[PDB]
Amino acid sequence: NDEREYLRHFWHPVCTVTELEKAHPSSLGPLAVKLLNEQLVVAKLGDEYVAMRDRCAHRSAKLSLGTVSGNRLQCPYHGWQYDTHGACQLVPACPNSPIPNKAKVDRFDCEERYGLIWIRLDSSFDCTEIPYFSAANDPRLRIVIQEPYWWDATAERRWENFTDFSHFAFIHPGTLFDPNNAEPPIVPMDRFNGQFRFVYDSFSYTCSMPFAINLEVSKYSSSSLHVLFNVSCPVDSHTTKNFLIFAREQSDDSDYLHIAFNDLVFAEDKPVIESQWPKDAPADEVSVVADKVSIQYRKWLRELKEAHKEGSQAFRSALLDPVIESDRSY
Amino acid sequence: NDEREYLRHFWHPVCTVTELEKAHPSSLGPLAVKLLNEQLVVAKLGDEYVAMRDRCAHRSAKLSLGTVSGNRLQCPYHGWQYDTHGACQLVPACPNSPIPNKAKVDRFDCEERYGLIWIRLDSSFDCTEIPYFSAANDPRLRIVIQEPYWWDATAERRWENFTDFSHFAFIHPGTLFDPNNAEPPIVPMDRFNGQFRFVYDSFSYTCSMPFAINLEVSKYSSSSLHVLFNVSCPVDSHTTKNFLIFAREQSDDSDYLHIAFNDLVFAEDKPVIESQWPKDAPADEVSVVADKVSIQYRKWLRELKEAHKEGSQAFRSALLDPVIESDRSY
Amino acid sequence: NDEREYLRHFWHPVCTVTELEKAHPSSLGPLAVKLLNEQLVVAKLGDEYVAMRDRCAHRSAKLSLGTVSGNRLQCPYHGWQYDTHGACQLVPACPNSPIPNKAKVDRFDCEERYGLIWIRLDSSFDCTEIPYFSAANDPRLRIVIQEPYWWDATAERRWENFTDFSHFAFIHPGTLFDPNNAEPPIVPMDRFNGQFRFVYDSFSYTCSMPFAINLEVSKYSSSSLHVLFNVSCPVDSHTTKNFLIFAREQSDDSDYLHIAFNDLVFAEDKPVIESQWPKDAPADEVSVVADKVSIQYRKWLRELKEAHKEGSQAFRSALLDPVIESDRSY
Amino acid sequence: NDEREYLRHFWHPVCTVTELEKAHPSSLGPLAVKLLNEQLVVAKLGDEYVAMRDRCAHRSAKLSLGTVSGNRLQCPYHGWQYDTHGACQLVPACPNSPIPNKAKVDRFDCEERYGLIWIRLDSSFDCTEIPYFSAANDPRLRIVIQEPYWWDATAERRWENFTDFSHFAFIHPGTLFDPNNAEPPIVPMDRFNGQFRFVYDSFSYTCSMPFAINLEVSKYSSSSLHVLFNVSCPVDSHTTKNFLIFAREQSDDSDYLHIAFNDLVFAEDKPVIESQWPKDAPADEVSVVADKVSIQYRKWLRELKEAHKEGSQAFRSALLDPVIESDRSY
Amino acid sequence: NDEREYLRHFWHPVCTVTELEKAHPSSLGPLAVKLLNEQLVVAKLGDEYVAMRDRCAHRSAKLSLGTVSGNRLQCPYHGWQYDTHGACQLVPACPNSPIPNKAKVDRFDCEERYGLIWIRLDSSFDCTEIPYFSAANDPRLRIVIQEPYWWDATAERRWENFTDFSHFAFIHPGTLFDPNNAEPPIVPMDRFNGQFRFVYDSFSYTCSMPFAINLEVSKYSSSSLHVLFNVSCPVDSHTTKNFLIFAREQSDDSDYLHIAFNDLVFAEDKPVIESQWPKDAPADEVSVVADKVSIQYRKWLRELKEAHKEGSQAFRSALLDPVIESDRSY
Amino acid sequence: NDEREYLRHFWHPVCTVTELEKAHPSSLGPLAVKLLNEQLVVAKLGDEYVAMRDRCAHRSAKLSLGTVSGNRLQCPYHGWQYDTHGACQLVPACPNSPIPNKAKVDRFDCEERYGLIWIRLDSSFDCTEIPYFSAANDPRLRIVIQEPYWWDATAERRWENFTDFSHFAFIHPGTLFDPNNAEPPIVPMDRFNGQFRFVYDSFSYTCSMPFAINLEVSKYSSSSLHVLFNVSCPVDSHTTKNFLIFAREQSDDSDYLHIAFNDLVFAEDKPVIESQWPKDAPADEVSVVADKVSIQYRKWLRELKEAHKEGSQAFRSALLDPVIESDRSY
Ligand code: FES
Ligand code: FES
Ligand code: FES
Ligand code: FES
Ligand code: FES
Ligand code: FES
Ligand SMILES: [Fe+3]
Ligand SMILES: [Fe+3]
Ligand SMILES: [Fe+3]
Ligand SMILES: [Fe+3]
Ligand SMILES: [Fe+3]
Ligand SMILES: [Fe+3]
Repeated sequence: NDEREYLRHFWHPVCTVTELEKAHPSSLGPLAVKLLNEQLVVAKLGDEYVAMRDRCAHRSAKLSLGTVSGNRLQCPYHGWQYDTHGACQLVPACPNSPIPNKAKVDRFDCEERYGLIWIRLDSSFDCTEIPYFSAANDPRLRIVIQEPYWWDATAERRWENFTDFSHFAFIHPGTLFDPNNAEPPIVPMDRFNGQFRFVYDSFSYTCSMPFAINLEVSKYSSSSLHVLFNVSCPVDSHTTKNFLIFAREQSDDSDYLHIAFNDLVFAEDKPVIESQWPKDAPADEVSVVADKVSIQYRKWLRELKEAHKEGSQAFRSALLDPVIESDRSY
Repeated sequence: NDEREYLRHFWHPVCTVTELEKAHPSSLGPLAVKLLNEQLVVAKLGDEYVAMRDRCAHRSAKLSLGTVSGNRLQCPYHGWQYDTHGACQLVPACPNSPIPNKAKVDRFDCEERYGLIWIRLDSSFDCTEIPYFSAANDPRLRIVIQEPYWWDATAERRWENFTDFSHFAFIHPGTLFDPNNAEPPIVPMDRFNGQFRFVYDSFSYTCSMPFAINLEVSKYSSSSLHVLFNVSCPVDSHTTKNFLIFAREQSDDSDYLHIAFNDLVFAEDKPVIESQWPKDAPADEVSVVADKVSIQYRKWLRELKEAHKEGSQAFRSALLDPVIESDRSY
Repeated sequence: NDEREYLRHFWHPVCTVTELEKAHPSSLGPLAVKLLNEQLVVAKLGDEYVAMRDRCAHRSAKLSLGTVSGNRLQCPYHGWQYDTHGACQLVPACPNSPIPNKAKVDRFDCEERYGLIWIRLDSSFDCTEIPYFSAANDPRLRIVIQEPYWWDATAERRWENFTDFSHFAFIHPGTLFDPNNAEPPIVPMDRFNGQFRFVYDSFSYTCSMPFAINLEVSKYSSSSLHVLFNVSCPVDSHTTKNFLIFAREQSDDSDYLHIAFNDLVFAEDKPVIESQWPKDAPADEVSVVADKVSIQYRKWLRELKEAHKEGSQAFRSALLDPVIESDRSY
Repeated sequence: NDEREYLRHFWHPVCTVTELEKAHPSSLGPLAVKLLNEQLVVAKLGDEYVAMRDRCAHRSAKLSLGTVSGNRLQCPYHGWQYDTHGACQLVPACPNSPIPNKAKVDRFDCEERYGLIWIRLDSSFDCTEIPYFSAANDPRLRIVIQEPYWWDATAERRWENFTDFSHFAFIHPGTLFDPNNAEPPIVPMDRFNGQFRFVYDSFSYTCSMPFAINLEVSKYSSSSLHVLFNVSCPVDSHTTKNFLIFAREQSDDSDYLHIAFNDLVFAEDKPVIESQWPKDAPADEVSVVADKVSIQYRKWLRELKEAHKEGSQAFRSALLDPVIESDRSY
Repeated sequence: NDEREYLRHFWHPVCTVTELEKAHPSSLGPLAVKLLNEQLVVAKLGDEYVAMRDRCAHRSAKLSLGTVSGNRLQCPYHGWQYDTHGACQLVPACPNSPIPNKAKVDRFDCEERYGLIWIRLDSSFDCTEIPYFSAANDPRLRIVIQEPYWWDATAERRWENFTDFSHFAFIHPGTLFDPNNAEPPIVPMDRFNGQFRFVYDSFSYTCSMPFAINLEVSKYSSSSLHVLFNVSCPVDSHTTKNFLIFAREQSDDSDYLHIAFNDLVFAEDKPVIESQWPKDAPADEVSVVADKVSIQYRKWLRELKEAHKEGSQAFRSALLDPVIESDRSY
Repeated sequence: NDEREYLRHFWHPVCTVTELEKAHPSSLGPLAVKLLNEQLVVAKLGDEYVAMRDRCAHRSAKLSLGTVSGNRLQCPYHGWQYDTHGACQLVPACPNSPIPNKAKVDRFDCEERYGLIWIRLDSSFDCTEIPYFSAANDPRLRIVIQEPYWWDATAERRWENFTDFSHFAFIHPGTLFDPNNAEPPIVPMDRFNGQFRFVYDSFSYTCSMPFAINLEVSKYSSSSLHVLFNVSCPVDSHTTKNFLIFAREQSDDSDYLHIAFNDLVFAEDKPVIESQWPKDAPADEVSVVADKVSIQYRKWLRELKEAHKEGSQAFRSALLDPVIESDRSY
């Protein structure tokens, strides 16, 4: 718990826009979501996506069992109506009395981007941004947002799985493995603008810390751009709700050709990653040199955790200071 | 936790007589029941309903898997037989040896009333009685005992739901909400003989503390008496087993007209009440003036809990001293 | 928790050889097993059955999801290969670097006997042996290994059920209760070589402490030998995986006549034993003279628990010193 | 198919009044029922129970999915309203046009008696009555109507099972088999008023043809009257919906003592009777002298089948002519 | 069967393009579908959508269990490869022998349009076209293809339900009914170009015979165009697979607002339509004047059925001859 | 239908001996089985396995719900006892009366062989014998009888699947397909003693007509003998109960290595074979030269079916006359 408090300062995806619209016949929510073990409710009130604690101030019913009408989220129990700022603006039982100052629920940063809904629980450091997806607003590329997928594994373990190449021959032998490319090198890794940047051989990674990966592939078999954008919502201490968006230049083929392939890859990873125990990586794990990405990831996470304890300035420097290993200029 | 110790001093219903008779083909029980997280067993031993701890003194098997033999409860494992006082009177393997002095299980005050079985776990204060049901022994009324219904909510939250009128428009708009009588005002509430008494003008409540509600309705659409008796068994920290008995003066219609209607009402309340979290109301809940019944209820429970810590005489005064604010003469 | 640590010094069955061979198409395992709440993996590497902690040293994946490859157990994630001593001998991603000294997993004693796989978690006292089954090596007898049966009950409670005669009239009245022979006397019990030995007149028990029972019956209905070997794996604090092997001299009949009878007896015991609570017998249980076997059993277990605290030679003495009550010579 | 047409002339129970009142929240129905493979709908219109073909004349929707509205059954599709004679009296889409003469559905005899709803599909022979239940109107007796029980067996096979004593030692050895009274003799059987009447010494049968059995027991264990009334609804060619009403003079005990016993007896019979094949008894079945009751039953049924072909007065004579074997006077 | 043969001459939708692409990871099919009780397989071979009988010529395995590679559908059993014309072009067991002339399966007209796959089983009359959807290629309108929905009702009964207004007050009271528009008139109906054309008050219907409905609504509440395109696949004698495509001018709102509404309407219709029995409308159904659309629909279907028996010219005239009742010119 | 009458003249396996012993706790049966749509019962009566029609002569209950008593099969309903010839020898209700002459049920030739129970429904031609299994009574071979496996396919289609090599690349590419030995040629096939005999160079088939296959493999990868014996029970027109027995010379490996492999092979075949439709091969199937085994099999079955219509001597010649085309000397 206290060991995860620094994560409240980042933007995390909690649902797709589609999920929010499908939740109830109004198409406006509400939708219950869970983020860092906090129970939240999401709704569209007018033009705004709003996120509140899923707990009415009156008698603690779940607002996610209520109703969106226009610019209000109405509690299902005694009909208190909450506005976009989390403030109750109608107590139907006392329509002429003034509403208690108490009658407000916590309201959090909530924004749509790339077709996902993002929530930032703590905006006090004012230095984190929604992760970078390189294919957004590139009109050469067709974009597909997959349905979210749930794993009984943590966001850290999911991230390390996605950025590891050592596992292809054993988890993905028929699907991703390459006899003639069967142990890619140790590569230089740069920190720039709160992202890890590193390239392989052609795979170009931009990883917005802590849990998002933007992978641009310049493909060998077709010579056309493919982008994978994967981000894990840390739902609680043992669970992730994971999102994949993918973009492609050659878009004459079926979206489901790629969805089925992505789903096959995830199905091969899933049971092995869910088997890792304890859920959080303990100190006794044994790294080797080929674990560079994982080793550097864990080091930066540890530094961000320390810097959060020191405060806004220290956190901003730990996240945003550049640290360059490569020949590249940014 | 220790919050609930004072509740052990009250009589709580644990099952209907019908449930006890259906439990075992003999119609005498035994039946396993749970009350304030205690595992108990109820059986008809001779002319008496008896409650014991559901745990044999010999090797801890559940007596509820056993059988009533004569006027005794026989354990299923090695056949020890327990009398109405929880004392072992036969050890089949050693029929002539003396029975160990410790060969006994705790028993508890247990009585049938109104077709329910009631248990009081702690009788040491000796000032509580079985709640009041006004329709009992009224020849003019047909009485129907419904099957128990289980909620994932506490008895306090269930009580507050049953006595609140604010929620009709939102939970019961098609079934109970009167669009010409939305808000009855604050009414005076009296404490008398360990009951809350209050009237609307016609709904007359007599609420035997802590969890029983007797509601006499002098109906408007029929000019005839209807009585609802609702009481919650606090099974554990997050569960209630709830009992509804209803009585009616005009009794030539179908029982199932009313049962179906009550069931529909409970089905409307249930998911909202079960969503309330945390399960016990914290101090941060925000009341409005329309919540008088709930406010006064919580106040009295707090007083009973503090008086229990001060001992038998303090508790008896907190429970039984009158506090009148209406002009009714009792 | 610490009350059970002394049980780690004994050999416990964890699966049948059949279960191991059925686990994976290779017939070599791996198979996940759980013993005293430890997650272990069993595999056949060459001619050896091996047992390791089910947790890779690299990134903590379960080895039980991996593959046997010759004399090695290969992790499913990045293919680290472990030898019969639990030491990693191949890191495929770094195939010529020195393997970290840390790259080892805990390896436990593991042996086949009687068609079961046995594990001893702690071999430090070097004085325990796999329990004795008298029918092994006897060409006169046909041996049948039943499928394991799981109970929600501890190994101590299961052992006391199997060696008690008092319960027949109440649990097994149609099946084992002899109405003309309804109370076998208290018999002398010998401790010899870490076994309880006692005889009823014809039932000869050799009970390898703590959880195995070898029962030799010279039957009253055939003049033929029948052996029952029952042993309970203590899977965790509330669960047993139980094994029955039986042997018989007159073997021209169907194995399933006997299997169905054993299963019927176990089904009659099961719900009563599973109801016993709390799972471990508290000090408050009330014994009678007929309970001699379980009284003496509990005494010896407590002696073994005390001696374990005192260290290796106290434990050896408590386990293996003779204590003779009968007129028999050993 | 045509072999069963004569059964349409009798009254058959189709549901309990309780089932009808529970079907729909209004307590008035409608309820879908099936009798001799006809799909019917039952409803309470005013003070009358009505039974119609469950098929609207307009577009063939099921009226059982509709609503009772005063003295009318309203179709769910376009709201045509049917009166107690099955005639449409309102076409909402054409509220002042003349209603087509075709706008009528078949209406069948429907009456409540003993707490069951009875239907007679063909009243043309005007000689059948609702079966006789002797305990009705008797203030000395407490009456209990059990929930209906469904069997995969025909009404004839169920009737022959209920009136056979030969099967007790094999189906009911623990439950009804009297080892000292193991073969009741052949008894004289009288036909009187469309009933078989026969007596065993104390068991007095009055069997209203074809499917109802009234059994009056003067018990050997109390000197008290016990009545069993069993009747089978022939739902289709292989299914029965069966009804048991029982009455007892000594009524201070639990209803559920008796219900559980009846249910245990029925559960013992059920799989054997359901196994009988083909469902209707072929001519090749081999009778013995002990089968007198079922031999005479089969003879009378065949007589009724022959007489139905001959028309109304032959059937009346076959049903109601007396045929006396005993010394009794009627 | 013979009574449905005329339907083989029309184009019927059998799946969405999305369903075909999702069926297997190739994204090319194959997909099993059923049309007029014929088992068919659909695949994308190169650029073409192809439909064949789902039955290999060799040993009658289902081609729908096989694999699409490029321009071939490979049988799962012995790998015979079929081309876009249904001809086997590779017998892997006899790669040098010539392929039997027998080695071909029936191939049917198969075309994508509007995002659905359409099949015409009989092209011999050469005068039927894929039904008309007015919103196709109108760039003012956003188009949404719903997931198909299955009903246990025939295409005729589904069509008549969709074009009836009489049922709103009873099936759709809260969702479509209008007190102040509560019985729309009898309207003129034109036959033109194989479509029924009729308008209401503003609802404009173009119904391509036999099973498609294109409804253009000029809405009262928003003054913007909404188009509903509903077509029923006659899967067999009692089943429809139904498709809804809808288009809207005001497309700033959520697609799921409309999907949820359409799904609610269908859920209200579904149980009533599925209750209609027999599945095909028999002669005894009673029409009233307000049934004009249904009456005229059944008349044209009957004429098409007669004309099919007479041949191509007669069928073409029955389908395509104009029959004008309205003031309109086409 | 009448197509299958000739199959009644052959011996078919109906269950394993293990299945019979497991059916009832006595280990003697009875066990219900179905063969060519006949409902039969098998029991061990004394030293004999007996098959009767599963239908009591008295009131048609299933004898398979009864019990073996001594050397008789006792009906569950009224306890009639049937001897090994199907004759009733005890009528409990009339123990002294003469037993009706018709109190008997049909019995059928029934024998154990190889650990299976075989039944021949029609013994009148008296020229068929139980199929040949070459490994029986060979000391060098360990024999494993697998559990039966059920397919929704006919015995003919299952036989043709088992003897076809064409399908390996497509159904079994990972498990059986040899990429260097795809096509063995047409081989000569001999008819001898009612068996098909044919050899590949090493696979030697002896196929006892109609449904049994004995395959002797002189393996290449081990230089040791492996025998597969597969036989299908034609349960009804669309179902088979299939039996696999396998024998091996090198028998120090795990039985479950082989069982798992066989099960994987059957799992690969099963959905393709079950998809073949219609269930019986019609005349429109297209054979190629590689189908010789299947072509010759169907030819011989057609001859047996025609010879059966001509009578006992014609059938005996069709079945037993030799037809040699190899140069082997028998
Ligand atoms: S709990 Fe939300 S309005 Fe009362
Ligand atoms: S545990 Fe109850 S008698 Fe032994
Ligand atoms: S977790 Fe085992 S090899 Fe990496
Ligand atoms: S189908 Fe009943 S009113 Fe139309
Ligand atoms: S059944 Fe299709 S290739 Fe043989
Ligand atoms: S039916 Fe078998 S003994 Fe009566
Ligand atoms: Fe992966
Ligand atoms: Fe309520
Ligand atoms: Fe036991
Ligand atoms: Fe019976
Ligand atoms: Fe509709
Ligand atoms: Fe195969």
